[PDB]
Amino acid sequence: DEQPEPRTRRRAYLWCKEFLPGAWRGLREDEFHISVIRGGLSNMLFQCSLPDTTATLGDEPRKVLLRLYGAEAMVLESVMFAILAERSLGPKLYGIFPQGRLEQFIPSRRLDTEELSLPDISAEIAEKMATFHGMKMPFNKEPKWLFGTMEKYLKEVLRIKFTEESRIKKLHKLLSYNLPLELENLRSLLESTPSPVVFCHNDCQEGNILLLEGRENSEKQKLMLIDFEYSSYNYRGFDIGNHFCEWMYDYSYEKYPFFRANIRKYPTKKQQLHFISSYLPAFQNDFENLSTEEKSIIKEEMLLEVNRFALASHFLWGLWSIVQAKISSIEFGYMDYAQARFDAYFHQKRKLGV
Amino acid sequence: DEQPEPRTRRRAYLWCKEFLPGAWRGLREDEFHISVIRGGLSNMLFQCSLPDTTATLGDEPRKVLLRLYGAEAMVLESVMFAILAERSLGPKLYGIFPQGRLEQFIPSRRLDTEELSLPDISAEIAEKMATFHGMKMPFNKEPKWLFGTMEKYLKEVLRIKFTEESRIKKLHKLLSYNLPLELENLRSLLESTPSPVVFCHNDCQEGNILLLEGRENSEKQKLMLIDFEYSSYNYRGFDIGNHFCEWMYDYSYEKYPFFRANIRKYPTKKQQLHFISSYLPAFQNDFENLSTEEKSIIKEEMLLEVNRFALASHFLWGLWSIVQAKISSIEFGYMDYAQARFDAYFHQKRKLGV
Ligand SMILES: CN(C)c1cc[n+](Cc2ccc(CCc3ccccc3)cc2)cc1
Ligand SMILES: CN(C)c1cc[n+](Cc2ccc(CCc3ccccc3)cc2)cc1
Repeated sequence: DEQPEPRTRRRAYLWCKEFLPGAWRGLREDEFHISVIRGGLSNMLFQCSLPDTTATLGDEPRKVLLRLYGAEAMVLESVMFAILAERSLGPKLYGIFPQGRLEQFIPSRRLDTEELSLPDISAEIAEKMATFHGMKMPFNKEPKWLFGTMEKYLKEVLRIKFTEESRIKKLHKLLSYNLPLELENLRSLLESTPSPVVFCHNDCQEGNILLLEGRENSEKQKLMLIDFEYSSYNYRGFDIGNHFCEWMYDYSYEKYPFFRANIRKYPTKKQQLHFISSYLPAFQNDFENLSTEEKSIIKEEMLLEVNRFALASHFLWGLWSIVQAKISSIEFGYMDYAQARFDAYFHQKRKLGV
Repeated sequence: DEQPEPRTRRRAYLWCKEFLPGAWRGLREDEFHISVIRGGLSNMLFQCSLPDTTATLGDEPRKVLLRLYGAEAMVLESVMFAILAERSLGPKLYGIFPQGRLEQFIPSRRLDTEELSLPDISAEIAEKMATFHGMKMPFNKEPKWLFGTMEKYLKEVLRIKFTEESRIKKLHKLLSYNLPLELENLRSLLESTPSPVVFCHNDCQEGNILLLEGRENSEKQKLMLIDFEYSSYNYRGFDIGNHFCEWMYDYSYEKYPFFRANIRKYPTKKQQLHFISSYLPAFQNDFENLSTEEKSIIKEEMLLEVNRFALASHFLWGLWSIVQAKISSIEFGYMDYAQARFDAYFHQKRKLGV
């Protein structure tokens, strides 16, 4: 039950006392409870609560989450969060300030990688993503995010000068593929792959899906998608393809390189069909009322769409991870992860016949 | 029908084409229509529209408002605007970017000063303000805004060194009252005046109230309150008192000092009672079900509350206007307006016996 630094405790007390109504407003510092949920250098998370012996005066929360950012993007992220809260699609927003946010506390745990393949879990994720994709949001709707970001990362990657031997070697191998040309071949494939532009999460992995406390044995409505900070208008195929890729990566491994990758855990076509069978009628209202024939065509075209876009998940996050090897202050086997994504990229490309 | 600068036209075209869906996305520059609604140095407003010969593809707007800011506050204002849009309490928000916003276009005109006293108009304003005051918003709830802002302004005002003769003279007269002491006497009065802390508009004047096109002959729901940028948690008495003060000031006068002030146009007690009779049951659900006796007590206490807080509208905006005389690039008789507010302050104080 980790306690924050006295400085952080006092700042948290003041934020809660000033931004939250009812019993919070008259709270004494020596009555304030706070514990560290997640440490680190950025997005530190704390649980803040009233004393058990303090009654609420109205409908103020008894417990809240404090997010500290640490050490235009701010405007967009804050507006998006506020909008998703209003629409009941994310945690409520209780307070916003230069240093962080006070959010609704949602009793829950995160999903584990293996849970992504449970049929009921996968069905709900599909429904939740289809819902998220229907959001109208006040952001640029031109789908420049995917290749814009890949181009940016590629430029950064080409110019990295490592000083450490193993990183120099792994980088040389990764750049030996001719990434500018390969990126262009990917662009060509994806340009011939129709995929609607929708508000995408862009990071639908197990670590960003809450299993809601007390709902674990309920068939539906037991999940919440969170951590929208990378969301943007983007190709629908990317969001689904990226999710499918996440079946293969477990980030909870406690030893170096602090992840495991398993190509054999990518969803089978049967599993993908189960997922898209839940996605489609959640995204397109009267989908169920189409002929078995037209449903099957729509499903077949979507399978090809999402599996082609899955290549962009590998390519983008592969480049991303090389960049983190250069710039990150967090411990993780970034170069080995990069190699794993590019290995998966070529394996997938082969299976596609592309 | 004023046209913007070619540079502004092109930027507006690009914002509309990228942030708005359907027919907007394929629009050609030579088809784009834009006209200036309001010029100036900051918050320039433009109307943007599709050609009459272009059909919409879905439910995209045919016409929008572009606001350009010109030359933490940004985060808070943008979040507030997004939240009020979600709740149907302001215009929809279609796009947000560093330079401005794309908003819903609301066919309307602003109210004139004399229209504030029409019984049906005043009743609706009361209902709209009571609604606004029920908003829960993710902002600091400590009511430091009123005297915080007055202290800030007073400090600035004391140190102004004008070079122009008439401004030097008018300032000396305004500071002759001993404003630090008078501010403290006001604080003392208001500390003894209970007033709930609510989300306040802080600027409920005729220029910020839309009369909705086609609703002009409807008894109810013909107005919208807009221009929330000065909104904050604050004493309810201030928002209502400030509105009452606005009955006296007409900002449409075309000759120097570009406003008229008339002490005799302040609402009578009968008129104030009509306003609060609409406010209370809009703010407190089952108010109508209280005894005539308890309703009358609540009305009497509110009359005293709002009329005491009206003194703070005079004092705050009086100081504000002195500051604008020093710093503003807009033409207006700021020193004469300041004198008018302080004249009203003392007149009101006398009538209160305070
Ligand atoms: C920026 N963005 C939306 C993404 C970046 C990377 N990825 C893939 C990914 C996800 C998680 C990780 C693990 C991060 C981590 C680092 C240190 C300890 C534990 C986890 C690595 C790569 C998906 C989306
Ligand atoms: C910052 N704030 C919420 C306020 C500031 C001033 N006032 C009173 C007020 C309102 C309008 C004006 C007129 C502004 C104006 C300036 C030049 C041309 C036309 C109007 C002056 C004073 C109310 C609220």
